[PDB]
Amino acid sequence: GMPPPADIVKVAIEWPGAYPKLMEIDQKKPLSAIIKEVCDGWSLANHEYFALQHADSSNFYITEKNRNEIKNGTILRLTTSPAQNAQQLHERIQSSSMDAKLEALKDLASLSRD
Repeated sequence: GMPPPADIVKVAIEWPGAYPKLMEIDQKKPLSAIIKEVCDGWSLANHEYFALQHADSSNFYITEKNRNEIKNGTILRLTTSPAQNAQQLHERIQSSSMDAKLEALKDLASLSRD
């Protein structure tokens, strides 16, 4: 026999200064992985900042619910998410050094000089 056809849908995505990106939205895949596959097509950094948007009608941002409004041949748009803004209370400055040693430590030794 043969299984039922997949619910995967082809889309065209808008972005400023570029031609529309053709790609396929798999309804089984996470939107975070799909958005990473959008922004990498234009070499755009920090995919966590981004969301998909409907360009043809509604202007609904894509979500785990709103992904079901997408059909084959939907005109979408890439945009930074309304969730991206947050209070600038702290920063992970620990990337500069994990542990500042008092002296440079080593254990290298040899029988004789080179």
